[PDB]
Amino acid sequence: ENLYFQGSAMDPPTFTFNFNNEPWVRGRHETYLCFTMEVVKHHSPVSWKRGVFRNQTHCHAERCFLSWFCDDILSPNTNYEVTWYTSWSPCPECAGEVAEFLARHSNVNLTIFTARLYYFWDTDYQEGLRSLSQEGASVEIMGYKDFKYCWENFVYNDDEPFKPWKGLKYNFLFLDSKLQEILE
DNA sequence: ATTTTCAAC
Ligand SMILES: C[As](C)(=O)[O-]
Ligand SMILES: [Zn+2]
Repeated sequence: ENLYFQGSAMDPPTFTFNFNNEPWVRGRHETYLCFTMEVVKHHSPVSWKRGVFRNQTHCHAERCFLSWFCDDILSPNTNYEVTWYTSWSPCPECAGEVAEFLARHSNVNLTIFTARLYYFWDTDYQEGLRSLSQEGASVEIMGYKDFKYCWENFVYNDDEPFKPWKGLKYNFLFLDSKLQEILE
């Protein structure tokens, strides 16, 4: 049915390590893009896809998604509601590529939730996030409900509830403030 | 378990 999953789900320790939202965490070299997609076609039942992309034919996760979407998914006369949950926000090359992809495809609507802001203090990365926002993508910080959603849908949770870590809300508030300063 | 965000010299 609509249970189609692209890629592999994370084990719990991989999720907890990668989606930790301390603004300056060390040793998180991977980029995880979880996604859900609503496929809306006028005379068909609405269908759903979800999955997980990582880095690397070499490719950052955001580009891996776009390349898979264009090559395997994107159809005529179909609307797409896409939500991303990324562990790191995009680099400027990825941000520019996603922005240009969205300009090319009016039928695709993208919402980006991000656990952390990658190089938020660098103006080239700020510009990248700004251009993403200006081309119609809503960029947001992952909060409690978003981490809980990912735990439920992209993790081998083994029916255990999401356990939020200490500092999750404080970190969210710091990051959301920095994001609003960037998008101003 | 008052079932892990917040409880802040
Ligand atoms: C967060 As990246 C370095 O895959 O654009
Ligand atoms: Zn990139």
